[PDB]
Amino acid sequence: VDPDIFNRDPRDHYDLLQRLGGGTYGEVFKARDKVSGDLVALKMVKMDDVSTLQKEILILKTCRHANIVAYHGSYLWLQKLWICMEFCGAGSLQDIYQVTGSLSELQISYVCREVLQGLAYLHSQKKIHRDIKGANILINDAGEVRLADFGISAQIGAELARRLEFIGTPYWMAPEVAAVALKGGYNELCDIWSLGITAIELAELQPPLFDVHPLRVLFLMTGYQPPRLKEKGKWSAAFHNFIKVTLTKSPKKRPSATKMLSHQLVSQPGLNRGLILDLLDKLK
Amino acid sequence: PDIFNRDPRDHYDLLQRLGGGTYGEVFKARDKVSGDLVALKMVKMDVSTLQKEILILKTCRHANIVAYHGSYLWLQKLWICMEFCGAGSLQDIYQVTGSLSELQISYVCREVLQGLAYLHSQKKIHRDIKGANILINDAGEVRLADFGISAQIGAELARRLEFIGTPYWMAPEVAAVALKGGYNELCDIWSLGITAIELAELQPPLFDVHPLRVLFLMTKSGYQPPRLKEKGKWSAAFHNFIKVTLTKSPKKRPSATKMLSHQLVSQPGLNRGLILDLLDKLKN
Ligand SMILES: CC[C@@H](N)c1cc(OC)cc2c1CN(c1cccc(-c3nncn3C(C)C)n1)C2=O
Ligand SMILES: CC[C@@H](N)c1cc(OC)cc2c1CN(c1cccc(-c3nncn3C(C)C)n1)C2=O
Repeated sequence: VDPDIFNRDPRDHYDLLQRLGGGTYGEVFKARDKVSGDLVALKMVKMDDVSTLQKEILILKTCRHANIVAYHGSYLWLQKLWICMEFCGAGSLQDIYQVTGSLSELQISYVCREVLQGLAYLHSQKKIHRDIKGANILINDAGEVRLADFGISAQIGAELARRLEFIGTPYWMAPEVAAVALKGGYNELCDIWSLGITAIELAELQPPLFDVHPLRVLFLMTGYQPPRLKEKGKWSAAFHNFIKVTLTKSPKKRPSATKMLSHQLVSQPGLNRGLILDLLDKLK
Repeated sequence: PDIFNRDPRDHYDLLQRLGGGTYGEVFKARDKVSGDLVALKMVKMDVSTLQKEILILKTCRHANIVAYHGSYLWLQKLWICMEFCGAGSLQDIYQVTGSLSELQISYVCREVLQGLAYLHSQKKIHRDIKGANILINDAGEVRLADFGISAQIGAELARRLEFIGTPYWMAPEVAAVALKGGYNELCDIWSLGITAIELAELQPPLFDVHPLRVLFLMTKSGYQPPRLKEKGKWSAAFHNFIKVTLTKSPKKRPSATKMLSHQLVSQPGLNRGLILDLLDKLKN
């Protein structure tokens, strides 16, 4: 729900062209603007506590950065909410590497730079993505990089707000319990770790431990040694160092997104959309 | 699975509404066959929370934890049958008798620590230690009650855990909060320290301060753990007990078993006779 919501059928302004797939929740459709012919992405969510959707919309609406999917408005019609966003012609990095195979170090370097620019902006607004992965990093026809799917971020923000509201009397509560109730058990630096895992996923086609049961992975991480790239000789010492510092086990010692932007791997002068246009030609 | 699908009034006569807990209403009831009194908690009946609460009570076999006799499901009402505690809660008692003596508080703290050491040995956390949740029977015995908060937290943790998806990109601190929350069983030791102050002063510290502000006060780096108001009224052993149970850093906070060897609660003259004395004052 939103004060700027369009209380109208989205088919008044758009032609639905094809179903693309789901996100954390909702189904995304490729649509075409009836007036300009411009393509958009429409995420349809069936409708309940509307708190998560209100937060998702607020997150998208208050973002004005090139590395974050552009938000064009939402429609409420027949108990379906449609969130209209920027369309990304090549899909996610996962749609691409599943066909093309491993990305080169330069292509990964450019993607990490673009994601870090988007993360530095999000963290500057006190926002946390919490779901950084290849499937949530979209590529348009121009080789440009966009962060998408704030569903997890919205669920966490709504859950935190719902928790403070029903926490009751805190007079017997221990300080560590009061701290988790107000700020959760972590901060925005979790996004820097997820980006390092994503760099390994782009290089190896899977995140570390993918073949291990999700619950067993949670227990292993909770003596845990941060993952490393498999083939040392395939990558430069700069890429190995990038993985090392992004995957700093202690968040306190983990560098911020702005600090990571001056790391040699992502501050190289030859990084641009042309590296991704090369990958898209390989997909063709 | 062992819930009795029948009306509890077949076996019990409802005598009086006593009051509510975290959820539900507690009634004083009489066994039709033996004339023995029981406590029946009625809850209007997602059943995840009630399932965990019954499981917590059913798997406890310790004298300092209120006895569980079974549950009834009838006419969309769940009745949890438990041991009746003739004197009620310590809050019901101190609201009539006034402040408890140091020896009476020492015995209550010993009994609660024995119950906590047992709960923590089964990987359980009370999370709601306070005077209202410490019950006293006619024999002056001490029983921990109301696992409603513990059940809500356990159900919430299992619900978010089942609907979190792939954790392969999650930072270790995010995986830790997903598996064990942002704190451990040592939160119960802090709550016991606050409860000891509540028994001594009739209110927990900061009782008159807004609940949300109290949360902020504790999160601050300069937060000082509470102390007893009248220093000259209590022994240095009671002051030290408050000092170590209210250790700000949960890492430095002693366990329940370690606290059981503290001078205050290891005194040889601590027995139910101290509460029987308190109950004779109540009889007047
Ligand atoms: C799952 C379909 C995906 N494989 C795919 C394939 C594709 O092929 C041409 C194009 C697109 C997408 C996604 N997408 C988009 C755009 C804007 C927002 C969102 C978004 N907002 N919330 C969740 N999402 C996405 C991340 C689920 N998505 C596209 O433009
Ligand atoms: C609110 C009534 C209280 N003032 C009171 C007054 C009283 O007067 C003689 C007797 C009793 C109680 C409580 N109670 C009992 C017993 C067993 C379990 C539970 C229980 N299980 N889950 C939550 N509870 C309670 C703690 C909320 N309660 C008694 O036997």
